[PDB]
Amino acid sequence: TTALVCDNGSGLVKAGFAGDDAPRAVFPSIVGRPRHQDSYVGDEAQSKRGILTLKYPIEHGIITNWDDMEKIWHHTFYNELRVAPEEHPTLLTEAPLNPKANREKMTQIMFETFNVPAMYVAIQAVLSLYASGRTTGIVLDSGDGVTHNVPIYEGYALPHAIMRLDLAGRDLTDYLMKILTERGYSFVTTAEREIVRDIKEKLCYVALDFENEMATAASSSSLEKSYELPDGQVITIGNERFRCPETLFQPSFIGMESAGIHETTYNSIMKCDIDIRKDLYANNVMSGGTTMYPGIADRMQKEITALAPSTMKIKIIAPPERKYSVWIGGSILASLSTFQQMWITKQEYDEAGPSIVH
Ligand SMILES: CCN(C=O)/C=C/[C@@H](C)[C@@H](OC)[C@@H](C)[C@@H](CC[C@H](C)[C@H](C[C@H](OC(=O)CCCN)C(C)C)OC)OC(=O)[C@H]1CCCO1
Ligand SMILES: Nc1ncnc2c1ncn2[C@@H]1O[C@H](COP(=O)(O)OP(=O)(O)OP(=O)(O)O)[C@@H](O)[C@H]1O
Ligand SMILES: C/C1=C/C(=O)O[C@@H]2C[C@@H](CC[C@H](C)/C=C\CC1)O[C@@](O)([C@@H]1CSC(=O)N1)C2
Ligand SMILES: [Ca+2]
Repeated sequence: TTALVCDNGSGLVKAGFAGDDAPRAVFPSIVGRPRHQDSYVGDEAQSKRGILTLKYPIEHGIITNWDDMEKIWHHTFYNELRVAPEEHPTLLTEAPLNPKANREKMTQIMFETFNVPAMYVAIQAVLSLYASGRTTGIVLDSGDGVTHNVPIYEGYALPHAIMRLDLAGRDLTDYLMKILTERGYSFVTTAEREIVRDIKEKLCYVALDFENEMATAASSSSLEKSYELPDGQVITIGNERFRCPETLFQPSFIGMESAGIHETTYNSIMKCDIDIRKDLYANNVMSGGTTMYPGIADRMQKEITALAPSTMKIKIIAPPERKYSVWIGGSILASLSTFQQMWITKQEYDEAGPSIVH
């Protein structure tokens, strides 16, 4: 009777059991194959990253390689959670604006390949909102491969008001790699990309005011931090710390014509019924690894406040567990009494087929 919750991200799989407070398994969403003259999945491929070429079956939150996605799900059930999938209801997650045909293929594979007894697919951002104890709010979900603004009213996303930025954590890593390369370091390989990811996570932050932070870094060493590389060389960064994530608010830093995440948040709220905007402004929930930066919630507060009506009460909620918010929300929902009627059963699939999932 124990359901499974699998939150499949562009970069990381978060998997576990409904009712747990954290995912049992968190591993890279990769399939690795030998570079030269048979497959490795997840942590397997990370170990052998040196000798493998890596594929990510999910791009910008959307499954694009179904052969390798099947390998991921098989690995999730059999090697990480160590379950027989035919014995467990399985809650899967999907990105906002996931194409309807993709949801159908997810459904077909769960029932026909893994013979699950029941399953469901929920939108990631909605689950994050639930995990914060809300059914109304606007979620900023930013992961490794995509960022979305998702306004939600009384339990349900408002699809017409969703906004999408094809920029998230991996882009920020790649930008810092570029900055550090121009300063004379060599960050090229897959393992080297991972070093820069770690630098980013450990030392980058979002400035409250970019211009004043730049002025400070130009006139003082007070913002410098150092990082010891694996070969023992020490790197010092100052304004690189906040120029990297500034890209979220200024996508032009990496050549992108898109609006920044503050403008997409505002534009999302402005797409919603005027009568519910007060509730959205007061319930901005941040979700995903790329919202983890120190300063990001305060900066969002400042930027939304500048855009919004004078008298508007604005609140940014940044849960400490938000690297895993989506998963936690799925764990709560899949263990909820009210949800047990909502599972798609094998018996319903066999009669209606994949279309059943809408
Ligand atoms: C998923 C498909 N969907 C859209 O895509 C819509 C699915 C509808 C059919 C409902 O699914 C039955 C949704 C809307 C569910 C979500 C409820 C979430 C999980 C959470 C439940 C509380 O848990 C916390 O608050 C955790 C706090 C952690 N600190 C309860 C346990 C105390 O409430 C936010 O709503 C409800 O059941 C009622 C109940 C209270 C308001 O609505
Ligand atoms: N403390 C941190 N500061 C900044 N970034 C972080 C931190 N921790 C994790 N990240 C970043 O978050 C990303 C992974 O987050 P998450 O698991 O939410 O994404 P995902 O679900 O795999 O991707 P997506 O939601 O885009 O499909 C990575 O880019 C990682 O570098
Ligand atoms: C620790 C960890 C973080 C992460 O988010 O990992 C995911 C998954 C990973 C896959 C290859 C990597 C070598 C394997 C495991 C790292 C998993 O790619 C990422 O690191 C990529 C590359 S750099 C970056 O910022 N995103 C993100
Ligand atoms: Ca995600």
